[PDB]
Amino acid sequence: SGLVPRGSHMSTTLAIVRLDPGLPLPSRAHDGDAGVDLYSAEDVELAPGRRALVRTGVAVAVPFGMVGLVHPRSGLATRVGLSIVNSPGTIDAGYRGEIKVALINLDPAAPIVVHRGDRIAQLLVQRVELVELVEVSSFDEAGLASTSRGDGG
Amino acid sequence: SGLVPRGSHMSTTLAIVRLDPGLPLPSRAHDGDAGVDLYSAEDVELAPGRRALVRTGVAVAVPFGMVGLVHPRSGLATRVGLSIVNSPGTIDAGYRGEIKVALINLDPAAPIVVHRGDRIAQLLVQRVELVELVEVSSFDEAGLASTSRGDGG
Amino acid sequence: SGLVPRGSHMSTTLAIVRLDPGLPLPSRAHDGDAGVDLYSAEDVELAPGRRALVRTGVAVAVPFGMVGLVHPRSGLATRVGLSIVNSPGTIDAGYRGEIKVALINLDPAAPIVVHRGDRIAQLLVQRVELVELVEVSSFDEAGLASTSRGDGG
Ligand SMILES: O=c1ccn([C@H]2C[C@H](O)[C@@H](COP(=O)(O)NP(=O)(O)OP(=O)(O)O)O2)c(=O)[nH]1
Ligand SMILES: O=c1ccn([C@H]2C[C@H](O)[C@@H](COP(=O)(O)NP(=O)(O)OP(=O)(O)O)O2)c(=O)[nH]1
Ligand SMILES: O=c1ccn([C@H]2C[C@H](O)[C@@H](COP(=O)(O)NP(=O)(O)OP(=O)(O)O)O2)c(=O)[nH]1
Ligand SMILES: [Mg+2]
Ligand SMILES: [Mg+2]
Ligand SMILES: [Mg+2]
Repeated sequence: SGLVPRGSHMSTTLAIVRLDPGLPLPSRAHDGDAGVDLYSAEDVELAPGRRALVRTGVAVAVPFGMVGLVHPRSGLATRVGLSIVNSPGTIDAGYRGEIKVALINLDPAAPIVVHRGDRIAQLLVQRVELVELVEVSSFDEAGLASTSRGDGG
Repeated sequence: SGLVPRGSHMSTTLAIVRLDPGLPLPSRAHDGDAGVDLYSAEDVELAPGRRALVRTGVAVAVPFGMVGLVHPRSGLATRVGLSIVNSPGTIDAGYRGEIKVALINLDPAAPIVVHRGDRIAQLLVQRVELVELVEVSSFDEAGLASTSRGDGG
Repeated sequence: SGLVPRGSHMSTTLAIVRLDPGLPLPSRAHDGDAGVDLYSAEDVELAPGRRALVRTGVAVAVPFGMVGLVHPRSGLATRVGLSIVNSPGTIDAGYRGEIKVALINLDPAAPIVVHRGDRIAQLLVQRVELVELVEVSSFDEAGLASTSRGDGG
């Protein structure tokens, strides 16, 4: 329906330009899914170990105070070793260019064929803290020293 | 204590089924830690460059409006080159199956042995924006054109 | 200005120690950007397939209820195959040590040279749900069974 539901009265609008209108709008595969699936605008073959920067045919306007995040899909990751070099890719609120996906073939022997119209990644949108750094001479200064860890990870 | 603290009165409940009750419940290694560590239910050896889909023995119910995120652990990543092909793995609110982790050995020469009961990943839970896409013919239309970047990244 | 703006009255402070004060404070490359870029404190050469744990010269105090996330930069990922083994790296609220970045060269043939003072990663800060796990015998118990997916992903 065109009626915005009760709880979800503050659902976030994402403006999108289909730079390649031959591709469907990105969509959630199932209700409640965190991401919308991005399509490839191109046919690409990746030999083992090779990477490509693949156009998705879309540009978005992530709201200020938020971030878009490009995540790999789990099925292709396991079945053929498809990954994303810079995962999770960070799409900034001021970016108005085309979203591109840095696919890489992490299989040792079998090439990966991507066809135009395949779903090759997923886009999440989340709030981000735009932090103000405060340089301190030590954490005790800031009142932040004794912790559950310390300088240990 | 069983008393929910002052500030943290709205702590998020995560329902979990131990499909493999021989494994401990996932836990935070230290107070304030972002994730709970996931266990492997199986023994697995990964030769250099090989990947596996590893059962964790748990199923969860991420709340609607949230997402579960499967992240690698830093120590194994550096010491032996252990990574996750689809990192960060995206666990959707409607998913009720077993959480699986797509481990991969990014070392060139040394095999990685995973034992049942090892902590092989960490699970974070975060809010996500379930966005409504609005297709526009250009960002100016939406009142969103002139930015700190432009189509540049 | 020193005046905190209207909307952004609740901007998050991140205390930071420059363990290596010869490096600039991390900064956002453009307004609205989700992350601040982390510098390398060292010169490092990565042969194809090799990884290193690289010091960034900073320690931070992520607030309780938040997480720091270390993400790769897209340009180096595509141009030279630079990635991060444990991406996204998880920086916990109680951590007070130096932030380190697990760089890896995913190119098959060309070495990557990192110079002291190069920007080698980006740090985001986000809220995280510090969840309370509730073990249930099945999701129906919790009132959470019938979904848009089921045990299917
Ligand atoms: O990219 C990273 C990730 C982690 N770290 C630090 C901060 C984090 O709080 C700490 C622990 O991270 P992990 O939980 O990913 N590592 P692991 O589980 O191996 O070790 P620990 O026992 O300390 O949790 O390591 C970094 O410096 N860089
Ligand atoms: O997966 C991605 C990541 C980034 N991008 C675009 C959007 C983002 O806002 C822009 C910059 O991303 P990075 O900061 O990760 N890249 P880098 O730091 O190399 O370049 P810049 O100088 O533009 O920040 O690149 C994509 O199209 N796909
Ligand atoms: O690391 C992960 C990622 C996903 N999953 C499960 C939960 C998630 O909700 C489900 C689907 O994840 P993806 O969307 O990344 N996979 P894909 O798009 O290939 O399949 P689907 O058609 O089910 O969306 O797979 C895991 O068990 N581990
Ligand atoms: Mg999917
Ligand atoms: Mg840990
Ligand atoms: Mg950048």
